Amino acid sequence: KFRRSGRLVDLTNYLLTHPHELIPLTFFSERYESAKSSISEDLTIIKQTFEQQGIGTLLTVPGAAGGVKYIPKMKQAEAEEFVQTLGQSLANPERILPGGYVYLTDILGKPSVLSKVGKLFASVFAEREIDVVMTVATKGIPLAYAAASYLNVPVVIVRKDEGSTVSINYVSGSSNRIQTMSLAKRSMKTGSNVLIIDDFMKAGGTINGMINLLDEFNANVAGIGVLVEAEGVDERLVDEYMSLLTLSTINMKEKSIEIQNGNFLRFF
Amino acid sequence: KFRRSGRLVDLTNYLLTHPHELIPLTFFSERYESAKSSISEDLTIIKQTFEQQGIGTLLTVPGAAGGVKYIPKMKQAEAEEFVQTLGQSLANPERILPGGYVYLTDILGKPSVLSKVGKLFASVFAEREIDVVMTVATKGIPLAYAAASYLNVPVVIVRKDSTVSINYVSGSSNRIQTMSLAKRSMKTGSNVLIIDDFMKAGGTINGMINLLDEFNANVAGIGVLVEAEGVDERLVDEYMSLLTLSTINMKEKSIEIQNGNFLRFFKDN
Ligand SMILES: O=P(O)(O)OC[C@H]1C[C@H](OP(=O)(O)OP(=O)(O)O)[C@@H](O)[C@H]1O
Ligand SMILES: O=P(O)(O)OC[C@H]1C[C@H](OP(=O)(O)OP(=O)(O)O)[C@@H](O)[C@H]1O
Repeated sequence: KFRRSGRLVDLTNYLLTHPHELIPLTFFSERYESAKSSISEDLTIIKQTFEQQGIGTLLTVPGAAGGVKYIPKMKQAEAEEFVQTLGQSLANPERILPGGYVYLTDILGKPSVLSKVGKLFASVFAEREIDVVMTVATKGIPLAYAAASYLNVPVVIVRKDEGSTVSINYVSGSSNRIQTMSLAKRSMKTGSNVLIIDDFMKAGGTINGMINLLDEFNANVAGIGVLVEAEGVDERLVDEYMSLLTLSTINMKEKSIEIQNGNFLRFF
Repeated sequence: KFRRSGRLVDLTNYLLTHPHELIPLTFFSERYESAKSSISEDLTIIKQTFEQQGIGTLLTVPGAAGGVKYIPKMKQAEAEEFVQTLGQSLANPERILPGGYVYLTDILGKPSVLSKVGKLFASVFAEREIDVVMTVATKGIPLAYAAASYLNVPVVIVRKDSTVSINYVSGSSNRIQTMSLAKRSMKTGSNVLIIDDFMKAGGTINGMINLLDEFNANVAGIGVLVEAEGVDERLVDEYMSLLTLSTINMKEKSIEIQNGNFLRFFKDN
């Protein structure tokens, strides 16, 4: 039958494991063998706690098609504190790599770090219509998956090497050599709304390549998120995008590195 | 502060997002401004609900400096059901391609699937000592992360391109490849859960195991989503598989999928 206590625990779990899914009140009412109106009072308690604790919000549709949807959201204050902490650990001279690159590998491997970044991306882009999260192998993948797990959409990975395939030449900052990115035609429907995620935007050719690839699929750019941007990305290369951090100054020989907030506050 | 109701909700959230961490009772007492004995009653309700709903195990560690640890677990019944359903999705004729053969890419990218497989892997290897999850680029990276997030460990991604390199041969290829890992990317002595999406002939996983030897690392376990039939002498190291793939077109427009060996990992010797 479920006591009120067990009901709150189970509902909390159920909502948290089914983010961005509209769940009919009748599903819970049958699950708990309780009246829908009692479920709604339970949802009011979870909503309040979710909001007070910075977990997210519950959106409800009343009436005959009645249902509830859990939206992961991050409060501005948590976002700023988290990005600040991340930037401070990035501001380490030992992470400087040749070519104005920054060592992110340890950071991109940690579960706690990834889930906060994923959540921040899902929070900012929560209201966009997004069908799919896309990135290019290899380093962006963890970020793209983390974001996708909160938005509850597929992650699509563009390859650097099946079935029929769409291909796009592009240049990345790591070599003036022309590279090719490709995605199988079945990997994505025409007209998909696509969130592009990546770890580091240096000169913007990679994200621009992904934008050109979507153009071939007749898919739409719903949004763009990167963990770190270098200063001075050509605006023609990349449209609107959100960055968490800015690599504002780097110098291998001086072994000097400076990092600032990205533009993420514009999105709050 | 918190009414008790909000406390049950927040606590549930906190445990779920902090799997495989010992959380001292004092942490919760201070967080909710409530007595430890009141928190213990809440945790008893969560523990009982977590078990009945197949969410996992809430472990109590007794003592003045004790607390609780939430362990994600999946019941055998759900694992069996999940693997059957997944196997049936895999058998869809529309996944047959000329050449390579079976399109698995959407499955490897779907969060509902990834969350389930990750939890299954985490539940089976829950009691092993695991410092890190390891995989090779590219398609199975999300899977590695899903498993790692329930186990609460970092993921290390081996690259196909000081750095440690070893040669090996791939089942979906006909040439010697190289896999590599920076020494600064993984600690020596680590206990390692290797995760792989599709094991053909076993060269990749054996490459990984060889790599681990250069770091004096231990193979704590191996999980693969799908294995091809015909691992004769297989590979030196036991692994768990969910599904087995064979005859990729007989009669016409058909694919043969069977359950893997995962059930061995749910029973006692
Ligand atoms: O000048 P740009 O086009 O901005 O190039 C920046 C690179 C860096 C990043 O590394 P990954 O490709 O994620 O990782 P790896 O190259 O190691 O696979 C990739 O996504 C490109 O965006
Ligand atoms: O077991 P083997 O005999 O080595 O052959 C199977 C290979 C193929 C597969 O490559 P992926 O990394 O999944 O392919 P991609 O790089 O396209 O993701 C990987 O899982 C290896 O197990």
